[PDB]
Amino acid sequence: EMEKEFEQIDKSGSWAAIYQDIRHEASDFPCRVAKLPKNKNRNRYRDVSPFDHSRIKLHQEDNDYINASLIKMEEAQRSYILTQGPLPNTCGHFWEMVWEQKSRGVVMLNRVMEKGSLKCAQYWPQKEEKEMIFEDTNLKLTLISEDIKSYYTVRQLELENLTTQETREILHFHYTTWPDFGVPESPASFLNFLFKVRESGSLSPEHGPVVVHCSAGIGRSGTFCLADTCLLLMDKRKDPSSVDIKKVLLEMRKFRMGLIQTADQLRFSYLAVIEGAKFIMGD
Ligand SMILES: O=C(O)C(=O)CC(=O)c1cccc(N(Cc2ccccc2)Cc2ccccc2)c1
Repeated sequence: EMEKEFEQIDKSGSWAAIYQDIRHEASDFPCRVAKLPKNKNRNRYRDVSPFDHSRIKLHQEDNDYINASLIKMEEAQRSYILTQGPLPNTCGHFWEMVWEQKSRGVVMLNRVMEKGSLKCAQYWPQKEEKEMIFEDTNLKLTLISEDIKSYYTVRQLELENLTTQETREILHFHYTTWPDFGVPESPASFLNFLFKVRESGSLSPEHGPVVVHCSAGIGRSGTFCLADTCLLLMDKRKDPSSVDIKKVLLEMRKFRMGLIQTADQLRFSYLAVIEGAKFIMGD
């Protein structure tokens, strides 16, 4: 099993070597729209841009920009929208995308503040008595219920389109225990988190693409999607041992850059898949 390859690389400390080879092999496409002047204040980092060909477009005649990408995995029959953590003035855009893409869940893999810095705006209401209104995009957001477990929190939210007045239930899966530095020592919690997300139906076909984000929506985000797809693939392929992470990862990077930003992240990704493989597809 890929577990062997894992141990091989480990026994060679060749992770940075493997990871670098991928960074080199990765796809590179234009981001002309993201780089436009008007969309300047709509981006978080200078080096985290969505390719033009796979960027999600807002349905507003004004400016249709938002730093988010549609990662479509054909064989796995899965889709994910990776985006950057919302900025003070892109929260309305964020939720508009959620609404227009008919998403069911939003996955947050970061904490509002990490290392004494803000990593994104408080884009969802913390108290049910105090809803949130995004005047620019005319959407109302209401906290229905929160469930704080030891490693993550899950929230039910009501999103209403003030224009039409239709209402939708959005699940917010927030992974709150990812460490400030490095990656988890054990993939255990991360996997239960993934499974809870699946169990909700947010990744399922009868719904729009789940919306995933982190700090740049590429570091931990990529890991979340890479692990999901790989497991799903070992789940349907006649030959599970034929699922190649390195291969799946590059397919994914054809839709958004920066998935897996470090070698430890990669190693960790391998771990997650391997362990998850056992727990799911038997040993
Ligand atoms: O948790 C994760 O995995 C992340 O994904 C974390 C992250 O939010 C994220 C994203 C983009 C960039 C960065 N910098 C910050 C910087 C950039 C430009 C100028 C000054 C500072 C690091 C850097 C990386 C690669 C090349 C060059 C720099 C962090």
